[PDB]
Amino acid sequence: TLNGGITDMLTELANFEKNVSQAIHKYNAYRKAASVIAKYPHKIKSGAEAKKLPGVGTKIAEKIDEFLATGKLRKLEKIRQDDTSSSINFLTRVSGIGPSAARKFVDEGIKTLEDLRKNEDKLNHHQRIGLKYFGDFEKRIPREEMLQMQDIVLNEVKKVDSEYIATVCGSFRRGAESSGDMDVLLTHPSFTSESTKQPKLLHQVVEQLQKVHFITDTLSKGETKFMGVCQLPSKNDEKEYPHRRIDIRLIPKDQYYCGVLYFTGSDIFNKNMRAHALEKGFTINEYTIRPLGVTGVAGEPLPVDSEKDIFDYIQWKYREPKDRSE
DNA sequence: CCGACGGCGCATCAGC
DNA sequence: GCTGATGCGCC
DNA sequence: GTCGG
Ligand SMILES: [Mg+2]
Ligand SMILES: [Mg+2]
Ligand code: NA
Ligand code: NA
Ligand code: NA
Repeated sequence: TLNGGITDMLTELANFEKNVSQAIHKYNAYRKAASVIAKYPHKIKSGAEAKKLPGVGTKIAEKIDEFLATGKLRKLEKIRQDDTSSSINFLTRVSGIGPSAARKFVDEGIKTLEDLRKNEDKLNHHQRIGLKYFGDFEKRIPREEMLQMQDIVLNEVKKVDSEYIATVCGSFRRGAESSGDMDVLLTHPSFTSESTKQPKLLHQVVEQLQKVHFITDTLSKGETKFMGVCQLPSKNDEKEYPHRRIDIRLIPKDQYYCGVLYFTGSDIFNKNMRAHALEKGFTINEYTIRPLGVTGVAGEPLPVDSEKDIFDYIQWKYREPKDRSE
Protein backbone atom coordinates (compact mmCIF):
# COMPACT_ATOMS: atom_id res chain seq x y z
CA THR A 1 0.00 0.00 0.00
CA LEU A 2 1.40 3.37 -1.08
CA ASN A 3 0.28 5.37 1.94
CA GLY A 4 0.11 2.68 4.63
CA GLY A 5 1.81 4.76 7.30
CA ILE A 6 -0.73 7.55 6.97
CA THR A 7 -3.74 5.27 6.78
CA ASP A 8 -2.57 3.34 9.86
CA MET A 9 -2.17 6.65 11.73
CA LEU A 10 -5.68 7.74 10.83
CA THR A 11 -7.17 4.35 11.71
CA GLU A 12 -5.50 4.48 15.12
CA LEU A 13 -6.89 7.97 15.66
CA ALA A 14 -10.33 6.77 14.58
CA ASN A 15 -10.19 3.93 17.08
CA PHE A 16 -9.15 6.34 19.82
CA GLU A 17 -12.07 8.65 19.12
CA LYS A 18 -14.52 5.74 19.01
CA ASN A 19 -13.24 3.72 21.97
CA VAL A 20 -11.90 6.35 24.37
CA SER A 21 -13.37 9.71 23.43
CA GLN A 22 -16.68 8.17 22.46
CA ALA A 23 -16.85 10.68 19.60
CA ILE A 24 -18.64 8.73 16.90
CA HIS A 25 -18.50 11.46 14.25
CA LYS A 26 -14.76 11.94 14.66
CA TYR A 27 -14.43 8.17 14.32
CA ASN A 28 -16.34 8.25 11.04
CA ALA A 29 -14.40 11.30 9.84
CA TYR A 30 -11.06 9.60 10.41
CA ARG A 31 -12.14 6.38 8.69
CA LYS A 32 -13.51 8.31 5.71
CA ALA A 33 -10.14 10.06 5.28
CA ALA A 34 -8.19 6.84 5.72
CA SER A 35 -10.35 5.19 3.06
CA VAL A 36 -10.07 7.99 0.49
CA ILE A 37 -6.31 8.10 1.05
CA ALA A 38 -6.05 4.31 0.74
CA LYS A 39 -7.42 4.41 -2.81
CA TYR A 40 -5.41 7.46 -3.92
CA PRO A 41 -2.94 6.06 -6.45
CA HIS A 42 0.06 8.30 -5.60
CA LYS A 43 2.51 8.24 -2.70
CA ILE A 44 1.47 11.38 -0.84
CA LYS A 45 4.17 14.06 -0.52
CA SER A 46 2.42 16.60 1.74
CA GLY A 47 -0.65 17.45 3.80
CA ALA A 48 -1.63 19.97 1.11
CA GLU A 49 -1.73 17.21 -1.51
CA ALA A 50 -3.89 15.07 0.78
CA LYS A 51 -6.19 17.98 1.57
CA LYS A 52 -7.33 17.90 -2.06
CA LEU A 53 -9.16 14.63 -1.36
CA PRO A 54 -12.81 14.62 -0.14
CA GLY A 55 -12.79 13.90 3.59
CA VAL A 56 -9.28 15.14 4.34
CA GLY A 57 -9.41 18.55 6.03
CA THR A 58 -7.10 21.08 7.68
CA LYS A 59 -6.42 19.09 10.86
CA ILE A 60 -5.68 15.83 9.05
CA ALA A 61 -3.46 17.66 6.58
CA GLU A 62 -1.43 18.99 9.53
CA LYS A 63 -1.10 15.51 11.02
CA ILE A 64 -0.03 14.23 7.63
CA ASP A 65 2.74 16.86 7.49
CA GLU A 66 3.92 15.88 10.99
CA PHE A 67 3.89 12.19 10.04
CA LEU A 68 5.76 12.66 6.77
CA ALA A 69 8.38 14.82 8.49
CA THR A 70 9.04 12.64 11.55
CA GLY A 71 7.48 9.24 10.88
CA LYS A 72 5.24 9.60 13.93
CA LEU A 73 2.44 11.57 15.56
CA ARG A 74 3.06 13.11 19.00
CA LYS A 75 -0.68 12.99 19.67
CA LEU A 76 -0.62 9.22 19.19
CA GLU A 77 2.68 8.76 21.05
CA LYS A 78 1.01 10.23 24.14
CA ILE A 79 -2.18 8.25 23.74
CA ARG A 80 -0.14 5.03 23.53
CA GLN A 81 1.41 5.86 26.92
CA ASP A 82 -1.88 6.69 28.63
CA ASP A 83 -2.80 3.64 30.75
CA THR A 84 -6.53 4.32 30.84
CA SER A 85 -6.64 4.82 27.07
CA SER A 86 -4.51 1.70 26.58
CA SER A 87 -6.76 -0.37 28.84
CA ILE A 88 -9.99 0.86 27.28
CA ASN A 89 -8.70 0.23 23.78
CA PHE A 90 -7.71 -3.34 24.68
CA LEU A 91 -11.00 -4.25 26.34
CA THR A 92 -12.98 -3.10 23.31
CA ARG A 93 -11.19 -5.76 21.25
CA VAL A 94 -13.48 -8.29 22.92
CA SER A 95 -16.71 -8.82 20.97
CA GLY A 96 -19.57 -7.46 23.07
CA ILE A 97 -17.43 -5.01 25.04
CA GLY A 98 -17.86 -1.50 23.69
CA PRO A 99 -16.58 1.92 24.79
CA SER A 100 -19.02 2.15 27.69
CA ALA A 101 -18.52 -1.31 29.19
CA ALA A 102 -14.77 -0.96 28.70
CA ARG A 103 -14.59 2.23 30.76
CA LYS A 104 -16.87 0.65 33.39
CA PHE A 105 -14.64 -2.44 33.64
CA VAL A 106 -11.50 -0.34 34.03
CA ASP A 107 -13.32 1.56 36.80
CA GLU A 108 -13.92 -1.74 38.57
CA GLY A 109 -10.30 -2.81 38.17
CA ILE A 110 -10.88 -5.22 35.29
CA LYS A 111 -8.36 -4.27 32.60
CA THR A 112 -6.40 -7.27 31.31
CA LEU A 113 -7.15 -10.60 29.69
CA GLU A 114 -6.40 -12.25 33.03
CA ASP A 115 -8.88 -9.99 34.83
CA LEU A 116 -11.56 -10.81 32.33
CA ARG A 117 -10.94 -14.53 32.59
CA LYS A 118 -11.38 -14.51 36.36
CA ASN A 119 -14.47 -12.31 36.20
CA GLU A 120 -16.56 -14.31 33.76
CA ASP A 121 -19.63 -13.79 35.95
CA LYS A 122 -19.35 -10.04 35.36
CA LEU A 123 -19.83 -10.65 31.61
CA ASN A 124 -23.05 -10.97 29.66
CA HIS A 125 -23.45 -13.93 27.29
CA HIS A 126 -22.08 -12.16 24.22
CA GLN A 127 -19.03 -10.87 26.11
CA ARG A 128 -18.41 -14.33 27.59
CA ILE A 129 -18.14 -15.89 24.12
CA GLY A 130 -16.07 -12.98 22.78
CA LEU A 131 -13.63 -13.63 25.61
CA LYS A 132 -13.65 -17.41 25.02
CA TYR A 133 -12.54 -16.86 21.42
CA PHE A 134 -10.54 -13.63 21.81
CA GLY A 135 -7.51 -14.94 19.96
CA ASP A 136 -9.46 -16.73 17.22
CA PHE A 137 -11.64 -13.72 16.37
CA GLU A 138 -8.60 -11.59 15.59
CA LYS A 139 -7.35 -14.05 12.96
CA ARG A 140 -8.30 -13.55 9.28
CA ILE A 141 -10.04 -16.26 7.27
CA PRO A 142 -8.23 -17.41 4.11
CA ARG A 143 -10.47 -17.34 1.05
CA GLU A 144 -9.81 -21.08 0.65
CA GLU A 145 -11.47 -21.66 4.02
CA MET A 146 -14.31 -19.29 3.16
CA LEU A 147 -14.98 -21.48 0.12
CA GLN A 148 -15.11 -24.60 2.32
CA MET A 149 -17.44 -22.77 4.70
CA GLN A 150 -19.62 -21.62 1.81
CA ASP A 151 -19.93 -25.22 0.63
CA ILE A 152 -21.14 -26.44 4.05
CA VAL A 153 -23.61 -23.60 4.60
CA LEU A 154 -25.10 -23.78 1.10
CA ASN A 155 -25.41 -27.56 1.19
CA GLU A 156 -26.90 -27.75 4.69
CA VAL A 157 -29.33 -24.98 3.84
CA LYS A 158 -30.38 -26.99 0.76
CA LYS A 159 -31.01 -30.04 2.96
CA VAL A 160 -33.42 -28.03 5.11
CA ASP A 161 -35.47 -26.66 2.19
CA SER A 162 -34.38 -26.55 -1.44
CA GLU A 163 -36.15 -23.17 -1.78
CA TYR A 164 -33.77 -21.30 0.53
CA ILE A 165 -31.08 -19.33 -1.25
CA ALA A 166 -27.99 -18.51 0.85
CA THR A 167 -25.56 -15.94 -0.48
CA VAL A 168 -22.13 -15.23 1.06
CA CYS A 169 -21.63 -11.47 1.24
CA GLY A 170 -19.23 -9.13 3.03
CA SER A 171 -15.62 -9.02 1.87
CA PHE A 172 -16.00 -12.52 0.39
CA ARG A 173 -18.43 -11.23 -2.25
CA ARG A 174 -16.05 -8.32 -2.89
CA GLY A 175 -13.50 -10.98 -3.84
CA ALA A 176 -11.14 -10.50 -0.88
CA GLU A 177 -8.31 -13.03 -0.48
CA SER A 178 -9.08 -13.09 3.23
CA SER A 179 -12.14 -12.20 5.33
CA GLY A 180 -12.74 -11.17 8.94
CA ASP A 181 -15.83 -13.35 9.29
CA MET A 182 -18.54 -15.04 7.21
CA ASP A 183 -21.62 -13.07 6.18
CA VAL A 184 -24.61 -14.99 4.88
CA LEU A 185 -27.69 -13.43 3.35
CA LEU A 186 -30.65 -15.83 3.44
CA THR A 187 -33.94 -15.75 1.56
CA HIS A 188 -36.96 -18.03 1.34
CA PRO A 189 -40.04 -17.42 -0.81
CA SER A 190 -42.26 -17.78 2.27
CA PHE A 191 -40.85 -14.55 3.72
CA THR A 192 -41.56 -11.47 1.62
CA SER A 193 -42.22 -7.80 2.32
CA GLU A 194 -45.92 -8.71 2.05
CA SER A 195 -46.15 -11.67 4.42
CA THR A 196 -44.47 -14.33 6.54
CA LYS A 197 -46.05 -17.61 5.49
CA GLN A 198 -43.75 -19.80 7.57
CA PRO A 199 -42.30 -19.29 11.07
CA LYS A 200 -38.83 -20.27 12.31
CA LEU A 201 -37.30 -19.75 8.85
CA LEU A 202 -34.00 -18.53 10.29
CA HIS A 203 -34.23 -20.87 13.29
CA GLN A 204 -34.53 -24.01 11.14
CA VAL A 205 -31.31 -23.09 9.35
CA VAL A 206 -29.43 -22.25 12.55
CA GLU A 207 -30.55 -25.58 14.08
CA GLN A 208 -29.34 -27.57 11.09
CA LEU A 209 -25.92 -25.88 11.18
CA GLN A 210 -25.68 -26.56 14.89
CA LYS A 211 -26.72 -30.15 14.29
CA VAL A 212 -23.75 -30.75 11.97
CA HIS A 213 -21.46 -28.99 14.47
CA PHE A 214 -20.74 -26.08 12.15
CA ILE A 215 -22.35 -23.43 14.36
CA THR A 216 -20.74 -23.78 17.80
CA ASP A 217 -22.03 -20.78 19.78
CA THR A 218 -24.63 -18.00 19.60
CA LEU A 219 -23.96 -14.36 20.42
CA SER A 220 -27.48 -13.20 19.68
CA LYS A 221 -30.44 -14.42 17.71
CA GLY A 222 -33.80 -13.07 16.58
CA GLU A 223 -36.33 -13.62 13.78
CA THR A 224 -34.16 -12.07 11.06
CA LYS A 225 -30.58 -11.90 12.34
CA PHE A 226 -28.26 -14.50 13.82
CA MET A 227 -24.85 -13.56 15.26
CA GLY A 228 -22.62 -16.43 16.36
CA VAL A 229 -19.61 -18.66 16.00
CA CYS A 230 -18.77 -21.48 13.62
CA GLN A 231 -15.92 -23.85 12.86
CA LEU A 232 -14.76 -25.94 9.92
CA PRO A 233 -14.43 -29.66 10.64
CA SER A 234 -10.84 -30.89 10.79
CA LYS A 235 -9.53 -34.26 9.60
CA ASN A 236 -7.99 -37.12 11.60
CA ASP A 237 -4.92 -36.03 13.57
CA GLU A 238 -5.33 -32.55 12.08
CA LYS A 239 -5.09 -29.50 14.37
CA GLU A 240 -8.46 -27.77 14.70
CA TYR A 241 -9.35 -24.72 12.64
CA PRO A 242 -9.92 -21.48 14.57
CA HIS A 243 -13.45 -20.58 15.59
CA ARG A 244 -14.92 -17.95 13.24
CA ARG A 245 -17.61 -15.30 13.55
CA ILE A 246 -20.71 -15.85 11.40
CA ASP A 247 -23.63 -13.50 10.78
CA ILE A 248 -26.78 -14.64 8.99
CA ARG A 249 -29.40 -12.16 7.84
CA LEU A 250 -32.79 -13.33 6.57
CA ILE A 251 -34.11 -10.74 4.11
CA PRO A 252 -37.53 -10.55 2.43
CA LYS A 253 -37.06 -12.36 -0.88
CA ASP A 254 -38.52 -9.54 -2.95
CA GLN A 255 -36.01 -7.14 -1.36
CA TYR A 256 -32.95 -9.19 -2.20
CA TYR A 257 -31.06 -6.54 -4.19
CA CYS A 258 -31.24 -3.90 -1.48
CA GLY A 259 -30.29 -6.61 1.00
CA VAL A 260 -27.30 -7.86 -0.95
CA LEU A 261 -26.18 -4.30 -1.64
CA TYR A 262 -26.22 -3.65 2.11
CA PHE A 263 -24.57 -6.93 3.14
CA THR A 264 -21.87 -6.67 0.47
CA GLY A 265 -20.56 -3.36 1.86
CA SER A 266 -17.98 -2.30 2.65
CA ASP A 267 -19.28 -0.32 5.62
CA ILE A 268 -17.60 2.86 4.40
CA PHE A 269 -18.93 2.26 0.87
CA ASN A 270 -22.42 1.96 2.35
CA LYS A 271 -22.07 5.18 4.35
CA ASN A 272 -20.72 6.98 1.31
CA MET A 273 -23.45 5.62 -0.99
CA ARG A 274 -26.26 6.29 1.47
CA ALA A 275 -25.04 9.86 2.10
CA HIS A 276 -24.95 10.42 -1.68
CA ALA A 277 -28.51 9.07 -1.83
CA LEU A 278 -29.62 11.68 0.72
CA GLU A 279 -27.95 14.46 -1.27
CA LYS A 280 -29.84 13.10 -4.30
CA GLY A 281 -33.15 13.04 -2.40
CA PHE A 282 -33.38 9.32 -1.66
CA THR A 283 -32.97 7.09 1.36
CA ILE A 284 -31.49 3.60 1.14
CA ASN A 285 -31.65 0.79 3.66
CA GLU A 286 -31.29 -3.01 3.35
CA TYR A 287 -34.92 -3.30 2.25
CA THR A 288 -35.77 -0.43 -0.07
CA ILE A 289 -34.78 2.80 -1.73
CA ARG A 290 -37.38 5.52 -1.17
CA PRO A 291 -37.66 9.14 -2.31
CA LEU A 292 -37.56 11.95 0.24
CA GLY A 293 -40.68 14.13 0.22
CA VAL A 294 -40.48 17.93 0.27
CA THR A 295 -40.78 17.65 4.05
CA GLY A 296 -38.15 14.95 4.42
CA VAL A 297 -40.58 12.12 5.05
CA ALA A 298 -39.69 8.92 3.19
CA GLY A 299 -42.03 8.11 0.33
CA GLU A 300 -42.99 4.70 -1.03
CA PRO A 301 -40.39 2.09 -2.06
CA LEU A 302 -39.19 2.45 -5.64
CA PRO A 303 -39.15 -0.53 -8.05
CA VAL A 304 -35.82 -2.37 -7.92
CA ASP A 305 -34.83 -5.28 -10.14
CA SER A 306 -31.06 -5.32 -9.82
CA GLU A 307 -28.29 -3.87 -7.71
CA LYS A 308 -27.62 -1.57 -10.66
CA ASP A 309 -31.14 -0.11 -10.45
CA ILE A 310 -30.22 1.26 -7.06
CA PHE A 311 -27.09 2.97 -8.42
CA ASP A 312 -29.14 4.42 -11.29
CA TYR A 313 -31.63 6.19 -8.99
CA ILE A 314 -28.84 8.14 -7.33
CA GLN A 315 -26.98 8.79 -10.58
CA TRP A 316 -23.92 6.68 -9.83
CA LYS A 317 -22.29 4.50 -12.46
CA TYR A 318 -22.45 0.85 -11.39
CA ARG A 319 -19.65 -0.51 -9.24
CA GLU A 320 -18.97 -4.24 -9.08
CA PRO A 321 -18.58 -5.70 -5.57
CA LYS A 322 -14.81 -5.94 -6.00
CA ASP A 323 -14.67 -2.16 -6.37
CA ARG A 324 -16.63 -1.47 -3.16
CA SER A 325 -13.81 -2.23 -0.73
CA GLU A 326 -13.66 1.26 0.73
C1' DC B 1 -21.03 29.89 11.19
C1' DC B 2 -23.45 25.44 12.17
C1' DG B 3 -26.41 21.48 11.40
C1' DA B 4 -25.74 17.08 9.53
C1' DC B 5 -23.09 13.09 9.31
C1' DG B 6 -26.46 5.73 7.16
C1' DG B 7 -29.55 2.70 8.71
C1' DC B 8 -31.17 -0.92 11.49
C1' DG B 9 -31.30 -5.98 14.40
C1' DC B 10 -30.81 -7.88 19.12
C1' DA B 11 -29.84 -7.39 24.26
C1' DT B 12 -30.48 -4.89 28.34
C1' DC B 13 -32.58 -1.68 31.32
C1' DA B 14 -35.59 2.09 33.26
C1' DG B 15 -40.14 3.79 33.95
C1' DC B 16 -44.91 2.73 34.21
C1' DG C 1 -45.76 -7.11 30.58
C1' DC C 2 -44.88 -2.97 27.23
C1' DT C 3 -42.48 1.04 25.34
C1' DG C 4 -38.56 3.76 24.54
C1' DA C 5 -33.57 4.73 25.33
C1' DT C 6 -29.05 3.02 25.04
C1' DG C 7 -25.18 -0.18 24.05
C1' DC C 8 -23.18 -2.96 20.69
C1' DG C 9 -23.16 -5.28 16.61
C1' DC C 10 -23.47 -5.78 11.14
C1' DC C 11 -22.48 -4.01 6.26
C1' DG D 1 -13.17 16.22 11.79
C1' DT D 2 -15.09 17.62 7.41
C1' DC D 3 -18.50 19.22 4.48
C1' DG D 4 -22.10 22.23 2.21
C1' DG D 5 -25.49 25.87 2.45
MG1 LIG E 1 -17.79 -9.73 7.18
MG1 LIG F 1 -16.60 -5.32 9.45
NA1 NA G 1 -10.47 17.79 1.21
NA1 NA H 1 -15.74 -4.93 21.22
NA1 NA I 1 -20.11 -10.23 9.76
